[PDB]
Amino acid sequence: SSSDLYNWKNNNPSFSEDPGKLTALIESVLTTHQPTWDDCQQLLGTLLTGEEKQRVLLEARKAVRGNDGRPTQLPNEVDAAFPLERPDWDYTTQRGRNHLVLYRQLLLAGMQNAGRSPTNLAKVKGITQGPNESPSAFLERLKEAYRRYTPYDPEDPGQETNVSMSFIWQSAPDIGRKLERLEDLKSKTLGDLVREAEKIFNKRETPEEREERIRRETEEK
Amino acid sequence: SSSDLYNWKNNNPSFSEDPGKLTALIESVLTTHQPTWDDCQQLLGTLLTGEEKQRVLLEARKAVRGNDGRPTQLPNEVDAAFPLERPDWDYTTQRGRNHLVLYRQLLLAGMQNAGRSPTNLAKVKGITQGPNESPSAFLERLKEAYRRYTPYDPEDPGQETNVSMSFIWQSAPDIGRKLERLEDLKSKTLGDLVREAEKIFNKRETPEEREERIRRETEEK
Amino acid sequence: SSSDLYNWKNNNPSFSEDPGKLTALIESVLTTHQPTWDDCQQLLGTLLTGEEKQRVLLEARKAVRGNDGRPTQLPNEVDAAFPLERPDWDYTTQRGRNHLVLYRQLLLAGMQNAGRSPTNLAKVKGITQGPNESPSAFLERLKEAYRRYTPYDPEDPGQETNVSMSFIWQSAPDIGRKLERLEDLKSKTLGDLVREAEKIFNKRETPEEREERIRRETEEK
Amino acid sequence: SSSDLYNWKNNNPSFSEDPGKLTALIESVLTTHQPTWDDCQQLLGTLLTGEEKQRVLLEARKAVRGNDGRPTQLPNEVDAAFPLERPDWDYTTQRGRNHLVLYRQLLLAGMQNAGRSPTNLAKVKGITQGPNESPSAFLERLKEAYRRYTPYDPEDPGQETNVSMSFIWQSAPDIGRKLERLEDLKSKTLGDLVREAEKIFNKRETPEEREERIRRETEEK
Repeated sequence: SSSDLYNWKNNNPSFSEDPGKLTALIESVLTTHQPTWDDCQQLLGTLLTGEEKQRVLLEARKAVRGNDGRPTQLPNEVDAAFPLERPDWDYTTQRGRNHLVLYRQLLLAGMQNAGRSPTNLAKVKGITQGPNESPSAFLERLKEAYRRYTPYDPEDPGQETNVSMSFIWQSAPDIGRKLERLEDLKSKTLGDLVREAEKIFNKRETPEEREERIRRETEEK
Repeated sequence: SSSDLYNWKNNNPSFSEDPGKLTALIESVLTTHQPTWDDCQQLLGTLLTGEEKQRVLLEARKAVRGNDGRPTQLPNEVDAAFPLERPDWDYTTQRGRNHLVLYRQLLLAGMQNAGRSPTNLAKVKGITQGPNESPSAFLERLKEAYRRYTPYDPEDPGQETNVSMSFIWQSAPDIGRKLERLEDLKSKTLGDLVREAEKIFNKRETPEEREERIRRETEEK
Repeated sequence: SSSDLYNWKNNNPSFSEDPGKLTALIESVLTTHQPTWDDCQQLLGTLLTGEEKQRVLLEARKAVRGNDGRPTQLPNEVDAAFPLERPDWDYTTQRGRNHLVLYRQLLLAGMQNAGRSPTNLAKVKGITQGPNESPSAFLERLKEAYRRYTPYDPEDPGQETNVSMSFIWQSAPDIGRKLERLEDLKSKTLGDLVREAEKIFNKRETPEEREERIRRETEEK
Repeated sequence: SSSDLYNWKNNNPSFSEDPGKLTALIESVLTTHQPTWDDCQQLLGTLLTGEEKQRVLLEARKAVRGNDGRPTQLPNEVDAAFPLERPDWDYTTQRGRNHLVLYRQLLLAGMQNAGRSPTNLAKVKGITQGPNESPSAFLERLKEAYRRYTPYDPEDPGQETNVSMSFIWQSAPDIGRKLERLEDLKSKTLGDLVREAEKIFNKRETPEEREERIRRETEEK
């Protein structure tokens, strides 16, 4: 029904604004509505701009795997899995159904990867600890940026040193300089670094603490 | 009607954003619409992402109880209560109806527990008293975090020392240091601690009080 | 129509968030739609959570009155007025209609009282005059909290000393200390107290007034 | 057989003395003997005193859940699940059998909760470290009291600060005073606290150590 298509469009941000929204909606519809190849063209054509759809389609074709489970750029294999022109898939046949299943899976992959927005290498670098922001709150914002703007899971054990380095570099300057000077820095987990940053953050100075220090200095000399 | 399903989706945050919203909507629908097992698959499939649904389904299976009222991980019992594949339940039979009742109850449990978001042990620690925030207002925010992000009821008598310790640790530093030094601290109720914190909060200094203190010091010397 | 029920739900906050919203909607519907007992179960079941509905139902049963106009906890009387299980009320009979009228009235009472949220004894105490807030503006916020979070009408003559005491206690500290010291304090109306607080609020000091005082002090010595 | 009933009674402590004993025996019998409602009355009537049985029965009725999986105090629902008077349950019917299953489950719940003995808030506070008792041995006794006399599992992550506070408060006075003074106390796990207490416990003084200190003081002056 065109009312469904337009409602989906109108109740969500554009793909470019926030890819997660439409991707999740389309992932759901791909299941509940079991769209054919033509139906998928209407979905994409209605919910995405020309430039977004193109990104998604190339990303979907890049997600095709050969029978050895590895990527393939062989035209015939790519075309057979994710055709750009109407295929002869017959939904009354197991053959047709299997192609439809795969097509939908690849379409989803395409959207997920096109959303990735080319490892937002700048959005992650732009997460800097605020002057009042606790180290744990800053770390959560930094992890959120990794999730949204990179393909790397900040909770993976293999990403720990990577997240740790961003955490040290992008902490407030006093904190970052002290974390950098920690003894056996290589041995510090992300949790260790947060605890060390908290010691600096919590055992610092405050306007009341500055008034107390000024009073103690005036009592001294 | 697909219009109902999509309306429910579009008028609520995602499950991940705020699990309470969709959980309450689904709890209601489970009653008013008396869904079958297939209907429940459409509900879940339409309102949740693939990753959310999975969490919910495993949480629902973890909520199954044996005839002795205790948890069970026995495949046959788990499968019989909360099947992952279409069951042969016939709604025209008391047997079918009872399974449907239980299934819906477990589905709800699954959502409630999946929402729990693994005892947000960080969200509770992140509630810190603001510099202008009264102790009672801070305590209410702290209790709200316990409710939303842990399975513990902050109003339970058995949670009092737990909430008390968070209250002391996460109060503004001047207040927390004084609460920690209270005589017979073990004997203080949560209400006592709030009253003691209020004494510090209210009998402190203000910019007008600082101007008065500076005037009194200038009158002194 | 399920569209009406779901529209009512989706266009309002939850009962817990703001009880007034749904209570007013349901009060209206109880009149325009003249619901039967089953209809009321759908209303409640759809618009309230399990925990909210329970609160409302117990509150409704607590609102039942005997023939002497007084509360009654006599099971038969409570059950007859507000049955928890489907009653045999026949809307084609004056008997059935009268029970329906009473049921709807009690349902409304239940919601009104369940909303009361147990005399939010903390929300009223949490209304504190802001540093720039006029005494009359503060008093209006304090009265709003009485209305929303207690069963007491702050405009009732019998509540005047009660509101007066909250007004004095929760005024800005300089104001509250002076109001407390007023001669013949017992004789002061709420209006008197507001006028006395205004004298303190308006005849105080300002940054321009502080600059003028500093200039006068520098001219003095 | 009355011999079984009296043997069970005579080979166990009373419910009041140690609820776990009879509860475990009855849980077993409820399974192996598949008792009817009347059989359960004989079990309870024979193994419990009048006052114990009453506690158990009210606790069992308090454990009844509605179809939404939540507690219910609706007379008809409570009565239907756990009747105080002989029900018409026919064990030759699936309907009768299901009620029997539920009844037995609720009976067990009732006993488990009646045993709880109202969160023995005093038994837990009464666990104090002995003068020769190691911190780990004391902690195990403290956890045992939580298990026996509260509904809280001392091994739950959400109970850690609660157990930690009891551990600090009820440690031997020298130990408790030092644990209270630990830097970053909020950051200490239960395991950390035990290790810190062990440092105090093991690096203290002994009668031989006192003789050595007296000899060193006599050598000094």
